[PDB]
Amino acid sequence: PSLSKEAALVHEALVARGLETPLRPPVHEMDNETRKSLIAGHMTEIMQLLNLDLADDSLMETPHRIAKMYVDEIFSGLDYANFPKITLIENKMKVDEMVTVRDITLTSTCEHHFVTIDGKATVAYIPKDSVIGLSKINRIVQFFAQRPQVQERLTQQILIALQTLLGTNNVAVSIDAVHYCVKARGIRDATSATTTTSLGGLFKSSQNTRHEFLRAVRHHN
Amino acid sequence: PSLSKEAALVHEALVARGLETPLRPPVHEMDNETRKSLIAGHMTEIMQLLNLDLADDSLMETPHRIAKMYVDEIFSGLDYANFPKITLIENKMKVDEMVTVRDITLTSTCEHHFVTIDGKATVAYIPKDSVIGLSKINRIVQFFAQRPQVQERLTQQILIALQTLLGTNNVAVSIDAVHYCVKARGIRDATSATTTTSLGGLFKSSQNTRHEFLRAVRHHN
Amino acid sequence: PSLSKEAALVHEALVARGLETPLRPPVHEMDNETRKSLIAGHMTEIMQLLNLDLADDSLMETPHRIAKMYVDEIFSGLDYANFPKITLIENKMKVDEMVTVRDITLTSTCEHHFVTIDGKATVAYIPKDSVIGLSKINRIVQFFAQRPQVQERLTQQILIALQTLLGTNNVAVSIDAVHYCVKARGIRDATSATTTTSLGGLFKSSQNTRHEFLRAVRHHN
Amino acid sequence: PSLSKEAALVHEALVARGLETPLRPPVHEMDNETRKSLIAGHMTEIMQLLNLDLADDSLMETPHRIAKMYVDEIFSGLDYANFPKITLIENKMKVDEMVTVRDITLTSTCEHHFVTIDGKATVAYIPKDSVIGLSKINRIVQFFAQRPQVQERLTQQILIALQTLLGTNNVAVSIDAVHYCVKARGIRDATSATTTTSLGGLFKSSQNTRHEFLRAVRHHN
Amino acid sequence: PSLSKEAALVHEALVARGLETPLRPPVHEMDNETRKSLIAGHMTEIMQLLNLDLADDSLMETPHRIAKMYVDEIFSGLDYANFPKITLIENKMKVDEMVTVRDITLTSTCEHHFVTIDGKATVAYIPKDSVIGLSKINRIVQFFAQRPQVQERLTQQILIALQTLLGTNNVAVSIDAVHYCVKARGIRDATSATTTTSLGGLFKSSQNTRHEFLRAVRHHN
Amino acid sequence: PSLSKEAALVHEALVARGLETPLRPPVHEMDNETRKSLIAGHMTEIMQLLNLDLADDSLMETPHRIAKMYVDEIFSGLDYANFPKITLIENKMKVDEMVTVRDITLTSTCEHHFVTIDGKATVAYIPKDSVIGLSKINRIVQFFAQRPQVQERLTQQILIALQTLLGTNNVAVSIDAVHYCVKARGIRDATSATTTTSLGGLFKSSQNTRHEFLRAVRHHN
Amino acid sequence: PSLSKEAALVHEALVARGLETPLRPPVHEMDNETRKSLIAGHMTEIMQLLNLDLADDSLMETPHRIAKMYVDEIFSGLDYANFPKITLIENKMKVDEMVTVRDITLTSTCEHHFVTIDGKATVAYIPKDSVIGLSKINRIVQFFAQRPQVQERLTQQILIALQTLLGTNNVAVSIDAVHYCVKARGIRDATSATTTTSLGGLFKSSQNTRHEFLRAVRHHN
Amino acid sequence: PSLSKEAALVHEALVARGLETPLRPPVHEMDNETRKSLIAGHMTEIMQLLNLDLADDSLMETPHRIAKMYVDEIFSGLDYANFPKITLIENKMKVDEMVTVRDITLTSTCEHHFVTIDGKATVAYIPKDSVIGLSKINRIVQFFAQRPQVQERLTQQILIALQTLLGTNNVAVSIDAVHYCVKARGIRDATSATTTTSLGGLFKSSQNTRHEFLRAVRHHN
Amino acid sequence: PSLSKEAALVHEALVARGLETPLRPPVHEMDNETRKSLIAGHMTEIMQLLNLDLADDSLMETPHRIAKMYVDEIFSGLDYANFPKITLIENKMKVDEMVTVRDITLTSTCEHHFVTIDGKATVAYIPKDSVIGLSKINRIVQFFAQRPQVQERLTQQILIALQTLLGTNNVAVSIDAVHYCVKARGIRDATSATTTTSLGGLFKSSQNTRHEFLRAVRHHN
Repeated sequence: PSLSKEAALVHEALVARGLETPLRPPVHEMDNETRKSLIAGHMTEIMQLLNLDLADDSLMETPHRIAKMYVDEIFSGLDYANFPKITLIENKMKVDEMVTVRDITLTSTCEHHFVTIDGKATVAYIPKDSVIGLSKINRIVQFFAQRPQVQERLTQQILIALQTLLGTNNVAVSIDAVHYCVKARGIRDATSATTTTSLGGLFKSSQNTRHEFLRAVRHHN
Repeated sequence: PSLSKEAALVHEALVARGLETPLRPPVHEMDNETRKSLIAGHMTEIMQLLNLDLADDSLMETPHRIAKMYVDEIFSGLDYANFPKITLIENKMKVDEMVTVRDITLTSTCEHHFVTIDGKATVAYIPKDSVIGLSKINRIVQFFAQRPQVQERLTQQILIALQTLLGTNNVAVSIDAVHYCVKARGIRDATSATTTTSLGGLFKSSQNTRHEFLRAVRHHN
Repeated sequence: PSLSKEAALVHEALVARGLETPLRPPVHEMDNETRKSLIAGHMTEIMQLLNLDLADDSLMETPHRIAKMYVDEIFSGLDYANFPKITLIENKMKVDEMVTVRDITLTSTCEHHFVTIDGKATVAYIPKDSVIGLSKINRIVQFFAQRPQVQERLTQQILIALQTLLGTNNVAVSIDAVHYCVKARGIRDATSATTTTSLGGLFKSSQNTRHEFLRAVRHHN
Repeated sequence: PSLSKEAALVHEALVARGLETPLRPPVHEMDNETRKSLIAGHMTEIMQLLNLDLADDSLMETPHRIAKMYVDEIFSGLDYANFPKITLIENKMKVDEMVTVRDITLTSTCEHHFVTIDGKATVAYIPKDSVIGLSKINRIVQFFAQRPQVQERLTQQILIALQTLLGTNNVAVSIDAVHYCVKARGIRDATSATTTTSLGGLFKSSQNTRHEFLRAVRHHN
Repeated sequence: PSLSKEAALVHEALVARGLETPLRPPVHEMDNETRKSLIAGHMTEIMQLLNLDLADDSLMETPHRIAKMYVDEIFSGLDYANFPKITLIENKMKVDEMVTVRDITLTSTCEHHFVTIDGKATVAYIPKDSVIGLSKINRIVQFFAQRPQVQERLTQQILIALQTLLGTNNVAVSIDAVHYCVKARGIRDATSATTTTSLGGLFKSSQNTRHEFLRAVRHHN
Repeated sequence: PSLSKEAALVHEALVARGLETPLRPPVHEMDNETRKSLIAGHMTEIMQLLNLDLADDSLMETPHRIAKMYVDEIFSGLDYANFPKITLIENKMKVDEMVTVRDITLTSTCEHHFVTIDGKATVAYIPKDSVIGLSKINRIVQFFAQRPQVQERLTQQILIALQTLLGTNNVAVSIDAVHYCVKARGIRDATSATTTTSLGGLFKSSQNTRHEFLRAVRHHN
Repeated sequence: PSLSKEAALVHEALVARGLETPLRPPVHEMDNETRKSLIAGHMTEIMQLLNLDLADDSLMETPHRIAKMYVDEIFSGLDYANFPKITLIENKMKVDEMVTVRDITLTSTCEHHFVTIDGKATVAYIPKDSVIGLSKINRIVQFFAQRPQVQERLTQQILIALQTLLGTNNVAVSIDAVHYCVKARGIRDATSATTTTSLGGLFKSSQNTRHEFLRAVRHHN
Repeated sequence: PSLSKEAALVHEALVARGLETPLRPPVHEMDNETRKSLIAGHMTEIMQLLNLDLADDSLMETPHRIAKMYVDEIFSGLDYANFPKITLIENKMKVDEMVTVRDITLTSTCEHHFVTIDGKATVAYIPKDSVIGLSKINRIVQFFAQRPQVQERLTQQILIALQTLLGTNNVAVSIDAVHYCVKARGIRDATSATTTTSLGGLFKSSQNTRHEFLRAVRHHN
Repeated sequence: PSLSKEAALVHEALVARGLETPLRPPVHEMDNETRKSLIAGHMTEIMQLLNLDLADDSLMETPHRIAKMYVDEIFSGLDYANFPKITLIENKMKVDEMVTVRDITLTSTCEHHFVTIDGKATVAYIPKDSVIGLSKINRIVQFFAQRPQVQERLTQQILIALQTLLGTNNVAVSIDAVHYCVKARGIRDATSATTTTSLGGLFKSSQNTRHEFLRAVRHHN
C-alpha cells in the first residue's frame, strides 16, 4: 500500500539509532514529475549563470536529464518506496559459518560536493534462522548507496539494514572507495582510497571471527 | 548391484543430518531415456511459447540437447549411481598435518533460476587411518556440484561426504564462486563473488588449525 | 504506438540480410503473463521429472522465477518492444577518426544448450553525420545479447543494427566470450575462449583502418 | 556401424598426406580387455624389475591403472572409434571473417619418452558453407592430442582434420606447449616452451590474414 | 665401497619409521644394463599392443629411451648408490634462526598411474651444530623426487632425510605440486594443486616458529 | 587575521613536543616577493659557478622558477598561513571502528641534500566526537610534506597534527617512500624504499588494533 | 693530460651540431674546492631566507652536502674530465644485426626547476668496425644525464656521443622518464611520463629497422 | 674415437667463419686432473694474496672447487668432447613453418671479467629435410654458453652450429641477458639487459618471416 | 689516520663474536698495485691452462681487469679502510617505532665457488639515542656484501655492524638471495632462492615486534 514491512522496519531501525539520512518531511505532496521540472528549472538557471549556450542541441536537454537523474536514479534511495523486495529462505542447511559476498559494485555521491564515490563493498554475516538471497545483499547496498552520502554513514546504514532484516547482529560491512571529491578536484590526489568498516555481533566481539572477516576483505582489480 | 557401499554411506549421512538435496522418491520407474524424451517435450513447448522457430537447423535439436544435459550431465549428481569409486590407501606415511587440494574447478547451478555457478573449491583434511586419492576429492566435489544447488548447502554436503569417507571429522571445505543468477540478470553485479566455508573437527575447534586453513584459502586467476 | 522507428528499421535490416533470430509469428496473442504461467507449468513438470521436491521452500518458486527470467529478462531481446531509445547528436565536432567503446559487458545464452555465454564486446565506428550516445552502444549490445544466440550470429546482428542506426557502414564489432556450453559441461575445457569479429566499411576494405581496430581489440581482466 | 563418415574422411585425409600416426594394422582382433590385461602384465614385470614391492596396497593396482590409462585414456585417440561426433550448422550468418578459439587445453605425450606434454592450442578458421560447434573444435584437438605425439605432427594433424571437416583450407592451428621430456628429465630446462604453427589457405597465402591470426596467438596464464 | 655413511643413515632412518618406498630386495644381481634391456623388451611389447609401428624412425628407439629414463633418470632415487655427497660446515656463525630454501624445482611421478608431478618445495631448518650447503638441500629433494611417489610420502621422506643429516629435528618441508594424474586424464581438473607439509621439532611444537615458516611458504610464478 | 585556530593549535602542539621543523624567527619582515628575488639572485650566482650560460632562453628564467618553487611550492608548508581549512562533522554515525585513508600521494624533500622524496602515506584513526573530511587528511599530509624533511620527523608531525585536530590520540600514520637522495646519487640504490610508522593511542597500546592497522598498510603500484 | 681523445671528439661533435649544454667558459680558474665553498655559501643564505635554523645538527651540513652533490655528483657531466674511458673491441664476430641495451637506469635534473628526472633509456646500434663494452653504454648515458637537462636535448646528446665513438650513424636512443618538475609540484600529475627518441642512420631511413627498434623499446617495472 | 661427426662439423664451420672462441692448441697433453690441480694451486695463491685464511673449513676446499668448476663445468664448452649427441628425425610431417623454442635457460660468463651472464635464448628454425629433438636445441645453447663469452659471439656461434646440424640457413637466435659484469660491479646498473640477435636465411631476407620471429621473441618472468 | 672510530668498533665487535670473515694478517706490506699485478699474473696462467688465446684483443686485458675487480671492487669489503663514513643525527623526533629500509640491492660472492650471489636485504631497527642516515644502511650492507661470503655469515655481520653503530640491539636483518653457485652450475636449480634472517633485541624477544618485522619482509620484483 506504500512501504513494505521490510522498508518500514529498516527505516525505523535507522531513525532509532539516529543513523538516517538528514531528511525533512515533504513540505507538500508534490508529484515526482513536478519536483523534476522545478529542479530542471533551477539547473537551467545555474547553467545560464555558467554562461552555457542552452540553445545547443547537446546541452538543451541537460537540465531535464539531471533532474531525472537526481529524483529517479542517483538519489532514489532517499525514497523507501524503492526499497528492494527481500526474499529469505529457512536456514535448513544449518549454516553456522559466515557467508561472505565480496566486491559488490558500489557507486554513491559525496554529499559535501555532490561528486561521484566509486567503490566496492564486502558484506558478510553468520546465518541465524534465515538465509538471504545473495542478490538481495547487492540490492540493499545499492539502495543506500543511491543517496547523498558520507562513507562513514553509508557503511553504518547498510550494517543496520542487514542486521534488522536477517534478525542477527552478526553482520559485517567493509567499503573501500575512491572519492572524486578528493581526486577530480581540490587536492586532486590521484591515488588515495578510503576504507571504512562497521562490525556487529561476533564480528566485533570475537577477535577470532573479526580477523577472519578482515583477512577476507579486499581483493585486486 | 546398485549403489556402492560409499554412495550408500554418504547418502545416509546426508539424510541423517538433513543436508540432502530436496528429492522425492521416483513416482514410477522410468528409463532415463523416457525421462529425457518427456523433458525434451516440455522444452519444445517452452521454446515454442518463446516463439522460437524450431524448424531452424541450429535450434531443432536443442530440446533434446537440454534434456540430455539435465539428466546425464549438469544434474547427474542427483543419482547416486553416478557417485565416484573411492580409493583409499593406508596412511603408512603417518601424515598428521593437513593435506590441502586447492583451486578445484567447480561448476554448479543456482536452483532458484537454474543458472550457472562458476567457482573454485579448496578442500583440506588431516589424514587419520587412510589417505584418499587426490583425484577422488575433485570427483566428489564435481558430483555434488552437478545438482540444483545453493552454495550454502553444496559446501555442507561436500564436507559431510568427505568426513564420512575419510572417517575423520577433520575436514574443511571453502568454495568461492560467481553466480550468474546475480551477474547475468537481475541486479547484474559484474564483480561480486560469494565465499562460503564449512569446517569440521580441529578446523572448527582449534583456532590454530582453523586459521592455518583459512590463510591458505584462495589464490588469484 | 508499438515499435519505434529505430526498432522497425533494425528489425527490417536484419530480416533483409537474413540475420534475424529464427522466430515464428505469435500463434495467438497471449499476454506475457499467460506465457510465463504456461512456461512455469512446463518447468514444474521438468523439475518433477528430475525428482526435485517442489514442496521445499527454496525450490517452490523456481518454476515461476525461471519463467519470468526467460520472458522478462534473458530472452527479452526477442521482443523489439524492448529495443532501447536511440539518441543521436549532430556530428558538429566533425569527427573523422573512429570512436571505440571497449570492454562492454556481455552476457548471452548458447541456444544449443541454453547455457550462459559470458564475454566482452569491443565496438568501434567512424562518425558520419551523427554521433551516438555511448551508453546506447552498450544498450544495443545487451538487447541482442538477451536472446538464444550463437556468437557468430550475435556479432553480425550488432554490426547491422549499428550500421543501420548510425547510417554508416564503417562499424566494427568484436566479441570475445567464454561458453559454459563448453566449460561447465561436455568437454569441460576450463580455459578456451572464442573470439568473433564482423567488420563493415573501411574496417574491412582499408587494411590500415582494419588493423588499427584489431590492434585495439581486447584487454586484460 | 564402426567409424562415422567424419572419422573415415579424416583418417583417409591424414593417410593421403602421409601425416597419420605410425600405426600397424591389428595383428589379431583382441578385445581392449585382453590388450589391457596383457599391458598390465608387462607393467607388472617392469615394476618388479624396478624392485617395487607390488604387495603394497598403493602400488598393487598400478599395473592395471596404467594399462587402462593407455588403452582407454591417454592413447584413446589412436582408435577412430573414439572420434567425436561433428555438428555443423549452415553458415546463414554469412560469416566471412575468421572465428578464433583460443587457449584450448591440450595434454599429450612425447612419443620419444612417453612423458607429458602440457600446452594450449589456438585454432582459427574462416567459415565457408558451414560453421562448426565451438566445443567440437576442442574435442578434435583433444582426440589427436590423446596419442603418442611429436608436436610438429600433432599441429599438422589437427589442421588437416579441421580442413577436411569444414571443407575449407582456410584453417590455422598454433600450439604452445611445455615438454616434460625436456623439463622433468634430460637437460631439465625449467623455462623453455615450444611453439609450432601450421597454416592453411589464406592464413598462409595472405600476409594480411596470416599476421592477423599470428597477432592473436598466445595470451598469458 | 657401496653406500656412503650418509646414504646408509638416511636409508635406515626411513626403514625404521616405515617411511621407505615399498621395495623388494633384488631377486638376482642384474646389471642395470640387463634390466634396461628387459624393460625395453616389455615396452616393445606394450607399444605393439597399442598398434604402434615400431619400424618408424621416430618410434624405433623409444623402448630403449624409456628403459634408460626409468633406470637411470626418473627412478634413479630408488638406488641409494645415487645419493648425493653431503657437505656440512661447522655452524661457527652461530645461526639460531631458520634458513629457508624456497621454490626448489621438483619433478616426480605419481605411482598410481606413473604420470608427471610437477611442483615446488620449500625447505627450512634451524641450524644446530652444522650448516648444510644450500645446493645439497635441492639435491636431496631431487633424489627422493626421482621415485614413484605419493606426495604425502615424498614430503615425509625429505623431512626425515634432512633431520638425520643435519642432526636436528627442527626441519620443515612443504611441497606444492600439480598432478597430471589429475589434470591430464581422469577428471581433468586444469586448475587444482595439492599442498602437503611435514613439520619437525619447533616447527610443530612452537606455534610461533610454525607460523613464521607457514607464512613464508609459497610464492607466485 | 593571520593563523587559523587550527594552524595555531597544531603549531603549538608540535613545538611543545619538540617536533617542529628547525626554524628561526624571521630576522626581518620581508615580503615573499623580496625573498624570492634574493633567492633567485643566489641561484643566479650558483648557476654561474656551475658555468651555465644563463643567456640561453631555456636556462634564463630558472633562477626565478626555482625561487618561486621554494617559497610558494615545495617549502610552502613552512608557513602556517598555508595551513588547510579543517572541516569536521559531528560523529552522529557513532563510528567506533577506524577509518583508513590509504595511498595518499606524498612528495617531499630530503633536507640533507634537498632532493625529492616520493612516496605514499596511509593514515587511519578511530573517530571520537567528530569525523574529518577525507580530503582534509590528504591536505594535512601534503602540508607537512611541503618542507625540508627527514621521513622520521615527517611521520611524527602528521601524527600529532591529526591527533590535535581530531581530539583523539587514536591515530596512526605510516609512510613508505623512495629517497632520490639514495637512488639518484651517492650509493645509487635503485630498489630500496624506507617505511616509517608512528602510532598513537590504541594503535600503540592494543596489539589487536595495532596489527589490524599494520595489516592494512601498503598496497601495490 | 686533460681530456681523452674520446672526450675531445664527443665534445667537438656536440658543439658542431650545436647540441652541447649551454656553457660559458670558466671566468677564472677556480679549484672545485673553492667553487663548492662558494656554492655552499649561497645555499646557506637561501636556507636562511627560508627561515631554516641552520644550528640544527641535521641541517647544519646541508649547504656543504648540496654544494658537493652539484659539483661532484649530479652535475659532474658538465666536466669532460669525468668522461668515461671507452673500450672498443674489433668486430671479429662480424655482427650485422643491432645490439640493444635496454632499461638503462637514468637519473637526471630538469634544468627549468632543478628537480629530479627519473627514467630509463634503451640504446641500440648496428656494429660497424668495432663493438663497444656494454657497460660503457650505460656510463655514457649516465655522463650526459648528470647535467641540468631537457629530455629532448639529453636524448640527442647521447645519440651523437655514441655515433661519434662507434663510428656509425646507425644508433638509436629512446628515453622514457618521469619529471618531478611535473609530478612533485605545479600541475602535480601523478601518472604522466614522457618518451623521446632520436634515431640515426638506418634507424631513421629504413622503416624495417626503425620499427624493429621501436617495437623493442620499453618494458614493464 | 674422439670427436663426433657433429662436433667436428660444427667446429670446422665456426673456424671457417672465424667465429670460434679464441683458443690456442694444447701446449702439452695434460690430464684434466693435472690442469685442475695446477689451476687450484694458482687459486690458492690468489686467495692468499687476498689475505683469506685458507685454514678455515669453509674456504679450505675452494681452490679445488673453483678449478673443477672451470674445467668440468662453466668452461666445459671449450672442449668439443663434451658436445651433445644430436638426434634428427626425418621431416615426414612436412613442416614448412618455423618451430620456435623459447625461454631456453642460459647461463654464461663475460670473458672480460669472468662474471656471470644470466639470460634466456629464443631459437627458431624452418625444418628442411630433418627435425631436431627439442632438447638438443637447449643442449647446444648450453654447450656454447659454457665458455668465456661475449654475448655478440655467443649468439653467432649458436646460429652457425644449428645451421650446420640442421642443414638449413633458416635459423634465428635471439638472446636477452643480464651481465653481472655491469650489475654487480663497475657502473652497477641494476636494471639494464642486453639483447642480441643473429638471423640466417629467410629470417634475414624475408621481412615477413623476420618480423614473425621477432614478434615472438621475449616473454615475461 | 688509518681506520675510522666506526670501522675499528665494528671490526672489534665482529672479532669478539667470532663473526669476522676468515682473514690472515698481511704476510708483508704490499701495495694494492703489486697485489693486483701478482693476481693478474696467476690469472694469466689460469687462462693459459684453459687454453685461451691471450693474444686476442678482447681477452688480453682480462687478467688485469679481474685482478682490479677483486682488489678494488667485489672484495673491497675485506679492507676496513673502505668502511663508509657514518652520519648519525640526534633522535629528537623521539622515534620509538621501527624504521625499515627494504629492498636494499645486494650483490655478493659465494666463497665456495667464487660465483655471484644476487639478492635483496631488508633492514629494520628501533631508534634509541640516534637515527642513522638511510643511505648509510645501504652502504654498510654493500660493504660486507663485497667479500667472499656465506649468506649465513653475511646476515650476522650486517646485524652486528648496525647494532654497534646505532648503540641498540633492536636491529633485524633479513636477506633473500639467488646463488649462481646453485643456479648456473652444479644442480642448476633455476628457481630456488635462500632466505636468512638474524634478529636482535626486541625483534627476537618480543613476538609482537618479531612478527611485525617478518610480516613486512620481502616484496615482489
